[PDB]
Amino acid sequence: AQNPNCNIMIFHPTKEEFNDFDKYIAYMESQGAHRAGLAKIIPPKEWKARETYDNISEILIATPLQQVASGRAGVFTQYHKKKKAMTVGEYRHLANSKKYQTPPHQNFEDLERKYWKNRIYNSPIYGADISGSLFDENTKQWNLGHLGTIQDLLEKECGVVIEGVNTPYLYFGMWKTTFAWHTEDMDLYSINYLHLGEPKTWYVVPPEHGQRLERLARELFPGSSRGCGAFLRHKVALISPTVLKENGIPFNRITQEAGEFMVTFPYGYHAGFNHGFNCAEAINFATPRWIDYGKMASQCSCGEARVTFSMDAFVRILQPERYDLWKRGQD
Ligand SMILES: O=C(O)CNC(=O)C(=O)O
Ligand SMILES: [Mg+2]
Ligand code: NI
Ligand SMILES: [Zn+2]
Repeated sequence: AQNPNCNIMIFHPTKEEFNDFDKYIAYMESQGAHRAGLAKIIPPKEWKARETYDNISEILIATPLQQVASGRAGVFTQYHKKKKAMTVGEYRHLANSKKYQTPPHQNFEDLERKYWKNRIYNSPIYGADISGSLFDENTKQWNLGHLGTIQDLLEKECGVVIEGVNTPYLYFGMWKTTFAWHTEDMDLYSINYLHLGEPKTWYVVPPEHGQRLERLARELFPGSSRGCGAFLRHKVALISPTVLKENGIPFNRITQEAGEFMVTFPYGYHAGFNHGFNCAEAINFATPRWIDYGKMASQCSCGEARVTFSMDAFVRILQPERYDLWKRGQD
């Protein structure tokens, strides 16, 4: 069995290997990359996402989210308070202000220590989940707006035609902006490209050990667990690496820098934070290996998780028994 310790693998495809996206994902999995839940892909040196980032300041962040924490430094939840619209140029200036900027630090490790010590005492503003793309239309390789759609994969594998679309999303971050512990909708893959700015640190649990994380989360967030049988779908809970290590939960960490891709694999729980002002683009995707994970994915039916239009068909076809109750949650 390849990669039996479930380490995060880093790949360096040649420009020839960068042509066929599906084939490269299948190659990474042949080497055991999926066992980690997360892989890094460094693009060939000849590749570029677009020519420059000089003209992005007028993008609108319609609903910036202030991420307010509750709990203790290593075990907390966050809620998203909606703020007034602002442009990317206004958000960058905010991120660089004395109130919000990255503090002086020695290296990524020192910054990670400061994040876990002090995150809860601040409420950074995240420009998350903005439909759109920063890939130039002429970028032919690994262009996250030109991938094969999940609906087309389901049709090719299972023979059923369904409604729905699959488009990318932009994330504009600042110091301490945080993504809570989660797997993707319907335990899909994700791919994330860091277009510009400061790094993003990731934590991940191997898919084969995901239920260990869920059992810890039920212990640590006991009221939330009573409220919903899949409350990590709410995407609000954080647990630090120190707490994970104290509780014997297998995990790994890695920092993504500008110009690098990350792939998350089906049922790979992940969480993390931004180092300073940045912009990432991400989208969900599927492969034939996903289908069996989709069929078994947990679902929130309490009503909190509320998700896209296109998830309806995935539930309806892959999880017909759950459909009824899940749809109640969304309606
Ligand atoms: O970048 C972020 O804030 C969160 N991204 C993801 O969870 C992902 O790409 O799957
Ligand atoms: Mg612009
Ligand atoms: Ni994710
Ligand atoms: Zn729920």
